[PDB]
Amino acid sequence: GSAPKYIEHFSKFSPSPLSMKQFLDFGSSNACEKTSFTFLRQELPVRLANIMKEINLLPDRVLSTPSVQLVQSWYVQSLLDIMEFLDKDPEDHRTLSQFTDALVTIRNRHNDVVPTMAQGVLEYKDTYGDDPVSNQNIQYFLDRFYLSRISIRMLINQHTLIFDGKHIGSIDPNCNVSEVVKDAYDMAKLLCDKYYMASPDLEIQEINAANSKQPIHMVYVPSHLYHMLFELFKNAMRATVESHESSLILPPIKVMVALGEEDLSIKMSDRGGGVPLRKIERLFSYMYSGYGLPISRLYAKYFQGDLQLFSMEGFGTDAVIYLKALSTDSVERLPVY
Amino acid sequence: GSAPKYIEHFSKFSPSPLSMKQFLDCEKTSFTFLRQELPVRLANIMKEINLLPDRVLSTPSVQLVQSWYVQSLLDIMEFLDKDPEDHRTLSQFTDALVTIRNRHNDVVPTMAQGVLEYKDTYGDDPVSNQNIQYFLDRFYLSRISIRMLINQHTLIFDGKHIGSIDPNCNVSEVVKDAYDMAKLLCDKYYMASPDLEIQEINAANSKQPIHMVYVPSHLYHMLFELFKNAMRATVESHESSLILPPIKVMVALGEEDLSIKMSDRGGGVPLRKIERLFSYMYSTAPLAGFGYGLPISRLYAKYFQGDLQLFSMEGFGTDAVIYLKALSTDSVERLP
Ligand SMILES: COC(=O)c1cc2c(nc1C)[nH]c1c(C3CC3)cccc12
Ligand SMILES: COC(=O)c1cc2c(nc1C)[nH]c1c(C3CC3)cccc12
Ligand SMILES: [Cl-]
Repeated sequence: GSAPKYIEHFSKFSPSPLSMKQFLDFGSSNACEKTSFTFLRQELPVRLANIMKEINLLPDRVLSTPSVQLVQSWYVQSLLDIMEFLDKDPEDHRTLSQFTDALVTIRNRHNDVVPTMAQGVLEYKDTYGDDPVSNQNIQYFLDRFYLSRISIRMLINQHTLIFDGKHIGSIDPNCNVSEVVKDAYDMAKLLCDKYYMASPDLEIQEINAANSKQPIHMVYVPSHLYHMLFELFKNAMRATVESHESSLILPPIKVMVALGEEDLSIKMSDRGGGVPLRKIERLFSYMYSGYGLPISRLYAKYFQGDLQLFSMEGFGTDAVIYLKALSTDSVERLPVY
Repeated sequence: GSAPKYIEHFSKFSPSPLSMKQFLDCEKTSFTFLRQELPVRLANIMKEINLLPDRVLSTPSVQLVQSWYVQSLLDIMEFLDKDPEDHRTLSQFTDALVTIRNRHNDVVPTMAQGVLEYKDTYGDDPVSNQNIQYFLDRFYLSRISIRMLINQHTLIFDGKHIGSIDPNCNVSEVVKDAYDMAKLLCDKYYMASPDLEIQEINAANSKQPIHMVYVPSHLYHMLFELFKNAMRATVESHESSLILPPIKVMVALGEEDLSIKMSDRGGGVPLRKIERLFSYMYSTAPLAGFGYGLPISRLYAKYFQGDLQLFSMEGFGTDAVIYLKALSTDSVERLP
């Protein structure tokens, strides 16, 4: 019952971004469970307190809403839950087992965060209006808040999956990008054929510059790449099918996977009639949008990547996921506090 | 000795952005309009020049350009009380605009010289980069706005084609002109050049030729710069290879937007270096170089509510899209 002092103390501590290589040494063996416990009990309240302090600095008109009070109550409970293990001994295996259950329960509280935050934005539009300045402030915090949420849940999933009894938790060091593209297409195809009476076909063209025709693989979180590519397929298929409804030919959703010296780019092109440039900004705005696209961009940025969209009204749209090719360059992108 | 006084009066007035329709819409009318509007657009940018820090404002290039803008401002003020109905008054006005245009011809290399002076004198810091980028975007855009007025007046009033504006601007014709020019330059230096492929996508009127109302001279400069960088990257990347992949272009006509995508296969670029292609400072150094006329090219696009964007995939190639307003109703001057 001392959360305000806990937030002030740990807000001074800066978050600690981690590279892809560091995640592997932690998950290299089950013997590293103690080192992960001693690190996570310190780092988790730092990331919580930093965003929690940013949450409290919000204006009271936003902070006083029931949606914001609920999420802040979850962060406080999980913060106080993690701080019970600060005084415990890592050499006791029971202390380690209790921490995992705590982390699994911490996630269960924050499962419905994105739908909850979407309610507060809709409440804001109908109570205070949807003006450009309100969008910039809502975009600024939610990107940082969700980027903090992506970073925090990343740390939890690695410990629960590794320390349970080829894939290092949620990270696949031999991640076949084309297979993840095909999997995201297959899920979108299933939804497309149920909603519509057709589905665009898939085309993939890999471009390995240094090793032409060799399969392109990287070190990444495939669950993140699936989330980004899947949200892109749903948009490409919706526009492609609805644009060619009076037409018989259904163009394919062509994809390209280029492996450069630094970038691993993943372009997805449709022919859904495209979008005017005026409305491209609207697709990434939380208030004006239906958050799979901005959240997908955060997954890209989370490891120094990016996700960009460029369209041609009357023809179609192209979307490129930019990922760091090297695991060295793949480092956590956290909100600057 | 009232140059600061003249700047204060007309700087108070905000510039009036004009539409493409207004440009189509007589020398007395343009004479009376420009003698008010020109000193207003000069005063606003000359105001921001003095807002610069002492590091930049004290440079010889800045003070040199100020001498042209000050001298150009004073040239317009003689005609404030003159007679529009006098043909000698109107002719002197038209003659006065040509010298001001020719006076400011060496502004871009002069301003480019000042950036190099700052890079070597104070270093390449992020804060000065954004300020130089923020300032040069507004200064060069003001230069385009002023030249557009001067060219429209001097060319219309000489004593189907409205000066610099082509109401039936076939976009693919301007693309071929810029390509053929860049190809000859590519052939002269590299003794080789990629081939061009053009496609058109008229959504509202299939198979109708894509025409618009635009300034083809501004459109030629943008496409010319893009080909020069696409040809170099395609050539230099395939110097050991035999086949040069072609430079493909598409022209889409939507309900409101007219887009122009250009695509090469010059091995693409990392995402980190895309910023420096549009930066004045990082493109500035002691066919064309990668990112030379590209900052100013993006300004020509935004001058009528357009934009210019680059998207590259390292190991493959690069895409470049020019977004333009299809309708002259939405084509309006973006003024600082
Ligand atoms: C007004 O938004 C739209 O109607 C709209 C939106 C998208 C679209 N096509 C249309 C007509 N393709 C998209 C894509 C594909 C992979 C390249 C991604 C995200 C949104 C869209
Ligand atoms: C260091 O920048 C470069 O070397 C560089 C620059 C460009 C490029 N390819 C490379 C390797 N294509 C370009 C294009 C074409 C139409 C798509 C336009 C402008 C610059 C580039
Ligand atoms: Cl000038």
